[PDB]
Amino acid sequence: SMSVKKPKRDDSKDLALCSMILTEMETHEDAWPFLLPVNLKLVPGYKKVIKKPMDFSTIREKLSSGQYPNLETFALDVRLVFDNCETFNEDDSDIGRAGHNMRKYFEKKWTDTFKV
Repeated sequence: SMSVKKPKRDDSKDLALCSMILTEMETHEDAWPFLLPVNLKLVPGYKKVIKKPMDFSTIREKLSSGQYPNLETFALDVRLVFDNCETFNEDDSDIGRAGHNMRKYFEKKWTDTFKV
């Protein structure tokens, strides 16, 4: 509260570290469905169904232009990518499987990098 401050973690490296994690996501062999925005003009249903589209290139742009206030807002956008993927793709599909794989991959890196 006012004049009662918790000790908080050192956050000076967070931007660099999130960039590192995003780079590893971008270079993962199963990243291909998530590298660019879904084409809302070529993919029926997507615009109406998916209220907040997100992809790695958009996250990269937001990261590079100071649009994430903190690391948690970054993680929210990464998770949004995979939540959108689950919404629109069957688990037993190539893209569906890719999304589950990439979520698992991210969350381990998240824990290992920041959950000390």
